[PDB]
Amino acid sequence: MPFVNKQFNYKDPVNGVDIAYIKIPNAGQMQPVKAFKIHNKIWVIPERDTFTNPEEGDLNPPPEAKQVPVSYYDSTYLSTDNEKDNYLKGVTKLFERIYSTDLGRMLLTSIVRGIPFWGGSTIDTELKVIDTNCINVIQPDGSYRSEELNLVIIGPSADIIQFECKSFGHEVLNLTRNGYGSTQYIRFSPDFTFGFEESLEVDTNPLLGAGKFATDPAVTLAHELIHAGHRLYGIAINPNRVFKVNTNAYYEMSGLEVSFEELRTFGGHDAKFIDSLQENEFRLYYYNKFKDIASTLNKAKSIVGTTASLQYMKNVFKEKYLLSEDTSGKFSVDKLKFDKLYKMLTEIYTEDNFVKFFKVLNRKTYLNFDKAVFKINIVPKVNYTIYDGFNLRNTNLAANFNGQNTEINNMNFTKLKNFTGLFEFYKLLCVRGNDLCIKVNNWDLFFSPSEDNFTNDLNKGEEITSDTNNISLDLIQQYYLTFNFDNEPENISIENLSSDIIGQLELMPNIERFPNGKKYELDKYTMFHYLRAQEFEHGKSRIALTNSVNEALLNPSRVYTFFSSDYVKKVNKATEAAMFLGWVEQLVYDFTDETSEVSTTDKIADITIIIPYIGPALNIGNMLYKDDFVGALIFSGAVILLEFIPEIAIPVLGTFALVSYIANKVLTVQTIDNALSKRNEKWDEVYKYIVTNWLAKVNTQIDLIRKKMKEALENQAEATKAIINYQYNQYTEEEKNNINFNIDDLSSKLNESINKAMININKFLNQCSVSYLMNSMIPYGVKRLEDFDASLKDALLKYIYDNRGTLIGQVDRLKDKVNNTLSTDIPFQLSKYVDNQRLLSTFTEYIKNIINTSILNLRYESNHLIDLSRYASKINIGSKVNFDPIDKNQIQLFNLESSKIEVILKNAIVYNSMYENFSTSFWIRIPKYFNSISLNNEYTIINCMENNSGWKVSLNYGEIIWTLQDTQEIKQRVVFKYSQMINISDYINRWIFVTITNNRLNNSKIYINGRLIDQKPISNLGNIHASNNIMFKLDGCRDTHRYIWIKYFNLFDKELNEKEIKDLYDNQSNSGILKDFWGDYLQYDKPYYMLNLYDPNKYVDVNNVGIRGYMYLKGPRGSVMTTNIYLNSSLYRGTKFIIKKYANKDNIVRNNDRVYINVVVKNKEYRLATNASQAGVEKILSALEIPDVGNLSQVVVMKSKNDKCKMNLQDNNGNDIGFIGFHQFNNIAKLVASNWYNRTLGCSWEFIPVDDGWGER
Repeated sequence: MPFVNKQFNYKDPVNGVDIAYIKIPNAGQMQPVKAFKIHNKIWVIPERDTFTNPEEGDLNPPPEAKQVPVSYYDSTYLSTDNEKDNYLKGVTKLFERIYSTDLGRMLLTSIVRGIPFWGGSTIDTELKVIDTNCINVIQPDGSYRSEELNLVIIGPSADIIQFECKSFGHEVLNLTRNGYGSTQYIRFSPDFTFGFEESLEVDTNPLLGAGKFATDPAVTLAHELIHAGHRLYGIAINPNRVFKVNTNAYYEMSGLEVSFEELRTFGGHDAKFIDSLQENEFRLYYYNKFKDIASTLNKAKSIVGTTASLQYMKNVFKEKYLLSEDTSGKFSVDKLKFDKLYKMLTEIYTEDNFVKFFKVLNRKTYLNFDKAVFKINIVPKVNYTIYDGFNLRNTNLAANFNGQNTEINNMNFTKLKNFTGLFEFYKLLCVRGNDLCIKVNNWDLFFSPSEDNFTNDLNKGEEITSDTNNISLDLIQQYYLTFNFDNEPENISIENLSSDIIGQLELMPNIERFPNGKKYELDKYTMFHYLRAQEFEHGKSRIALTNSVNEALLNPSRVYTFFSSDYVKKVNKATEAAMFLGWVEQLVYDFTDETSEVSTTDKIADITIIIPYIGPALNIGNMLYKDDFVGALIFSGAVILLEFIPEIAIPVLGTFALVSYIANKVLTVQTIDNALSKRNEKWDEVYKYIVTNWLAKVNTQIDLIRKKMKEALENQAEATKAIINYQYNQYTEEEKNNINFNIDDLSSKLNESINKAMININKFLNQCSVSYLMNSMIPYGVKRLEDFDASLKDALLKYIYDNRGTLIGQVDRLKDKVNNTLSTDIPFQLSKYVDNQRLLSTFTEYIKNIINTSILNLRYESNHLIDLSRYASKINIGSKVNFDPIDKNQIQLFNLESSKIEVILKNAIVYNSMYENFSTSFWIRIPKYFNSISLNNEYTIINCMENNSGWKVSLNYGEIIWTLQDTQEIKQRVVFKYSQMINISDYINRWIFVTITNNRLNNSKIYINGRLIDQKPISNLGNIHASNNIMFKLDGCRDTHRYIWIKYFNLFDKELNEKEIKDLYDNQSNSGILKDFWGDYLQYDKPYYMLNLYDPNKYVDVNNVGIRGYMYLKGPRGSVMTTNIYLNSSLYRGTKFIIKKYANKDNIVRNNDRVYINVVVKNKEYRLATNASQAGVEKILSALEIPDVGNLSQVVVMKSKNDKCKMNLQDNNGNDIGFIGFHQFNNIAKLVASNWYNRTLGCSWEFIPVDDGWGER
C-alpha cells in the first residue's frame, strides 16, 4: 500500500513543501538541514544526531562507554550524498513494509492521529500550540515557515545503534505523562541491525540455520513507532519507574535500566511482569489525566495562531483521546472506550504481535541481549522485499528463516566491530580454591526482579453490597476490523513562530551507572564457569576435548565436553588418512545419538522426559552426574533447576463484610449472588498474581537455561568441527585430492542433530516449569483462597440465618448454593493467564493425569520414600517398616510403635476445610485371620484425627470400615462385605484396591476394585479438623502378628467418579506384567503352584516320570478349616511349576515373554511339552526329561492381554500349537496343549507361591 507517495532522492532540489531545509527547535545554534516529507506529520532527516541536542553535537566515541549491550561508533557515517540516499531509501522501504501489515497499518494510523496537546498556555481558556512541538521549514525564496508535525526520523547519535526516542518538553508540564503528548524524534539507521541467538523456534521449523540470526529492521522500527504511539498519546510511563532488580547476588545482573514502558512496548510475557495493582494504578492515573484533558478542552473556547476554527482542533483531540461528546458538547472519558484504547496501545500495539504478523524470527524476551551488529543494504529489491523481507520467496532463503541467518545469507549481512567489548561491562565471578575468575558479561546473567515491583491489594476487606459487579491473533483481527483508517488529520497553517525555536530535551532521570567489575567469591562451579570451559579460540593447536571443567578453563586449547567418555576418546584419537571419512560418520552418528538421548527411569508422572546431560552441561543442581541429576530431580523437582528460589508471600485475604438488609428478599439474595461472584473474581485474581510471579522468576530462569543449553550444544559441535578440520588439514595434499571432504555437509548434519536435541531440551524445560508452577506456587494461593472461602461460608451462613424472616421457603435453596459452591474449588486454567502455546500444551499434558493432580503421593524413589506431589516436607518413616526388595513401592506396616510414617503436610499449605471433599485410595493386603483374638478387635491402620476430629481407617473380621469423627463426637462409617467362610480366597491375603470418597455435603462412598459397594450419609457430621499429621499405624490391634501390605497411597480433593477410579485401578494394576495368585509380580526360577478356574477343585499331580507318564489331576484338593475362624480350600501341595527364561526385565515377566515351563516332580525338574502325536485338536503334554528335549518344543507365550494368565504354547518353527485346555477327553486328569481355546473358558490359570499370609504348612 502506498504509504510513501513519491520516491525521494537526496540530490533532488528543495521545494518548501515536501523537500526543504528545516530548523528544528534547539538552544545553541541551528544550521538548516534538508528534510523529506513522506506522509502527513512525518519527516525524514538523513543526517547524524548533532543538532537536536546542542550539548551532544559530537560523534566521536565518549571517554566512558555506555551500559547498552552492543555499540559501534563511526565518525564519517551519513556524511556523503550516496550514503544519505541509502539511508532515506531504507527508511522508505521499512515504512512501506510496516504499513503492509494490518497491525503496522493500525499503528501508523494511530501515529498520524496522535497530535500532541496544545496545553502550553498559562491561560486556561486558550489553546496555544507549544513551540517545541513544531519545526521551521525554509522556503526556497528565503522565507521560513513554521509547521506542525508528530514524528521526525533523524539519524543516530555518536553511537550508531542506540536507537532511542527523544522529545522536547515544557518547563513544568510533563507532556509525555499527563496525557498531553509531544513531538518525538527517532534516532534510527536502516543499514545497521543486531543479531540474536535462537533456542525456541525449533519444533515448528526443524531445518533452520545455525550461528546468529539477524533482526528484521522493520521490527526495531515498529518498536520505535510503538514508543511514539505511547508518547504522542501521553500514556508514557514515568522513566523513574524502573523494574527494580536485585544486584548483590553473583548470578544477578549489575543493573538494567528496564522500564515499564519497555515492557509495555514489548508485550507477551514481559508485559505480564506488571502486576495487576500497578497496571490498574496506571489505568486509573491516565484515566484521570484524560479527564483533565477533557476538562481543559471544555474550558478553552479559544485558539490563537490558526486560520481554522476551534471545533476542528476539538475534533482532532477527541478522535485522538477517544473522548465521548454529549448533546451540550461537553467531553467526558468513557471507561469502556478508554479501556479499549489503553488496551490497544498497551498490550496489543506490541512488538511480539508485529513479529507474529511479520512471520519472522525475533528475540522471545527483552532479556535476550544481542552480541553483534550487522551492516545491511536494504535498497535493492533482491536484498529485501516489502512483502517478505530478508526471507526471499521461491528460493532457498524462504524456508526456515534462512534469510536472516548470518552464515547462509552472508551476501546480505556484513559483520561490524563491537566497541562494547564483552569483558568491559562485566560482573566478575571468582571460585576460591588457584583462584578461577571469569569475567562474565553483565548481559549474560540471571534476571532477578525485586519484591517491591510486585504489590497486591488482596489483603483488603471488600464490602459486599447488592449492586456491585486474552489477546490472541483473533482479538487483534477483531480490533483491526473495528479500527478506523480513513480519518486522518490535515496540515493546517499555524502562524509563524520565532526564527530559532528555543527548546531543551526532556531531562531523563540521571541514571546512576552500575559499578562495573563487582567481584564475587564462590565455592561452586556455576553454569557460567561450565559454559566458559566449553569454548575456545580458533587457533591451530590440538583442540582436545576433556571431561573436566577444571582442566578446560586452565587451557585455551582444551574444551570441556559433557558427552560420554567413549565419544571423547573417539574424537581425540589420531586417525589414518584412509580411515578419515569412516571416523567422520562414526563421530556424526555418535554425536547425534548422544544429543538426542532421552532416557533414564520413568518413575514419575509430573515430567515425562528427563534429559541427563543438562546435569553436566549447565551444572543444574550443583552436580555434574547423570544418575545424581535424575535422582535429585525426582527427589526435589524443578526447585534444583532454579538457582534463586522465588518467594511468593500471599497475604491473609480480607474477609468479605456482608451488608445488612431488611424487608428486601431480592436485595438479600443479590447480596449472596454478588458474594459468590466476587469470590470467583478473587480466585481469578490470586491465580493471576501467582502466574505473574512465576512468569517473572521461574520462567526467566528456565529461558536462560534454554539459551545456555543451546550455547553448550553449539560449542560442542564447533569443537568437533574444528578438530575434524585440523585432522583434514594435517594430511598430505595428494590424499586431500583423493578425499573430497566437505565441511558444509558436516556442519549441516551436526546442526540438525543440535536442533533435535533442542526440541528435547525445550520439552523438558517446559515440563519442569509447569511442575514448579503447579507444585510449589498454586497450592500456596489455594490455601488462602480456601481459608477465605471457609470464613465466607461461615459468615454467609450467619447472614442467611439472621435474615430468615424475609426468606421463608427459600432458606434451604440458598443453603444448598452456599454449601455446594464453597465446598467446590475453581479449577486452574492456564489459557486465561498465559497464551504461550508450548507452556499451554505442557499444562494440558500435566492436567490430563490424575496422579500428579493430588495432594499426597507416597512413592519410593532412589532409596527414599518421597511425595511426588509437593505438599509435604517431613515424611518421618519408622525403623520397623519394610519395602519389598523386588518392588520398593511396596510398604508393609507391623504392630510396632515404630512401624509408622509421619506425613506432615506443612501449615503453609493445609487449609481448615481440606477434608470436606476428600478422596483417598490405596492398594491393601489383609492376611488371613488366624487367632480368635481378631474377633471384635477393630483396629485402626490409617489415622488422621489427633484427638477427636478427622478420619480413621479401621478393619473388622471380613469387614473394611471407614470411620469419621467430628468435634461434637458424631461417628459415621461405611462397610465392605466379604466372608472368610468361602472355599476360594477371592479377597483373603490377596491384593485389594480400596478407594474412599468423602462428599461431606451429600454422601461418603467406598470403592473396592473399582466398584461401588456401599455408602452411608455423613451430612449429619460436624466440622472436621484438617490435622497436620497423617498416622500410618495399626493402633488398637491386640494381635501381635498382624500386618498390612499397603501401596499407592493417594489423596485427592474432589469426588472421583466411577470412570476415574476404574482408570486408576487399571493404571496401577500393571497390565503389562503378569501377576501371581496373591496379585504380586510374577517372577522366574521360583516355585509356583497351579490353580484352575473352570474346574477349581482339581488337585494337579503326576502318574509317572518321563514320556511314559503324562500330567495328572488327582481329584479333590482338600479344604482348610478352623472352627469359628475361617473356611477355605487348601491351595498348597501337589506338583510345582517354575518359569524359566528363554528370551533385561530380570525376575519379572511381561506380556508376550517367551519362557520355558519347568515342572518339579519328586525333587527333580522336568519340562512341559509334547511333539510326538500332532493329532486331534490337542497335544498330551508330559514331564519331559533332560535338556535333550530336542524336536519337542516347549516355548510358551503368556498373552497377558486385558483381563486370567493365558498360557499360549508354540512350536520350535514359530507356529502356535495351542492353549493348555483341560482334557477334551473322558478321564479328567491330564494337561494338554489345545488350539481350540485360542479361537470365561478353561484357558485360565493362577500361580500360588509360599505366602506367610496364608499360614498353611
